[PDB]
Amino acid sequence: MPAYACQRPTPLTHHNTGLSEALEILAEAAGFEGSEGRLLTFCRAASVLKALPSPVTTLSQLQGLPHFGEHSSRVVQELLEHGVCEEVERVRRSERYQTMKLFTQIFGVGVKTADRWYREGLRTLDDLREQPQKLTQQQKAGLQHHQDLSTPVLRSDVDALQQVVEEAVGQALPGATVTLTGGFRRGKLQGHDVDFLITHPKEGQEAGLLPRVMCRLQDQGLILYHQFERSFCIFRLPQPGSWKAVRVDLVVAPVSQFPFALLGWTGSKLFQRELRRFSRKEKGLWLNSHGLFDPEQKTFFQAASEEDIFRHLGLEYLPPEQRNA
DNA sequence: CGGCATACG
DNA sequence: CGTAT
DNA sequence: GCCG
Ligand SMILES: [Mn+2]
Ligand SMILES: [Mn+2]
Ligand SMILES: [Mn+2]
Ligand SMILES: [Mn+2]
Ligand SMILES: [Mn+2]
Ligand SMILES: [Mn+2]
Ligand SMILES: [Mn+2]
Ligand code: NA
Repeated sequence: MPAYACQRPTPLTHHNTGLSEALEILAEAAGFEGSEGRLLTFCRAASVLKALPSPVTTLSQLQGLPHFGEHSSRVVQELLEHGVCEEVERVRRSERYQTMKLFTQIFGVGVKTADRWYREGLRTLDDLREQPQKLTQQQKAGLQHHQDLSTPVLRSDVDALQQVVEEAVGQALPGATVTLTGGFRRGKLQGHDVDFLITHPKEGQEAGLLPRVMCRLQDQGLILYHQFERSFCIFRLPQPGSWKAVRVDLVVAPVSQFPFALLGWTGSKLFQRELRRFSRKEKGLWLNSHGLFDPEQKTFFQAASEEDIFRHLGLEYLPPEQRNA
């Protein structure tokens, strides 16, 4: 079992769902308390279990697995023996965890804002609605649309959105292309939002594209909210006899950077963090969604494909469906 | 012990 | 500060 | 919280 998640296939569905979900509760709770290191360890331990070929049934099966020490092993031990982990259940039931989860799941509210509101005594969405003068426009939109945005987006919804985005992109710049990324590209059947990557085969023609796309979407009446190369929108998605608000992310990259942007925006989040960590710490190369930089030669790697990037890093290629770390 | 990914709006 | 994978 |  390799130590980095980018060194191992991780499928979307696996054989240790309950164990990984418990560890991810502790990771989330660590994040609400600002402990990014503990969050990462719990996330990595969770992902190791997702990568195993069969269920963990006995504690000895953890011996030698990376990222399982005293704490994560005890969590698993309790789940194996009693079906529940007291720490995990204590977190689940806590007022702090529930409220931080509720607040941070609002579009426009991060851990720092949620925590401040929590310390001020606020607990519910109606508590936030009562004093809208304290809210940003982004948070007002997140709060107004919160119910719709908590409803899973279905792959059937995605095809519809892709069609309307392509229509606007085709008018903004003939020849430009739209690629579905994010969790749906990794094979998820449901998601919290839809992620699209836009480019054009002639380097430089994509310059200025996103404002032109946004203006055309807004003119078709499809944009309930938007704030460049990244656009975090709320779309109006037609529904049977009505519609619902859906979060959509639109990203533009020049074709030279497209493989890096595709790789980054396809995720998972943990997979990309681990991949960038591996790149820097094991290979001495600096990776982001624009490129891969050798700081010794002071040069950027040219990539024509995700396969190129994996090869550059000395990693076996992983299709998106196996990047579900 | 230090590090923990790395961007853009 | 928020957002993204 | 865990690794190197
Ligand atoms: Mn502990
Ligand atoms: Mn016991
Ligand atoms: Mn997404
Ligand atoms: Mn997104
Ligand atoms: Mn850029
Ligand atoms: Mn330390
Ligand atoms: Mn996400
Ligand atoms: Na949020």
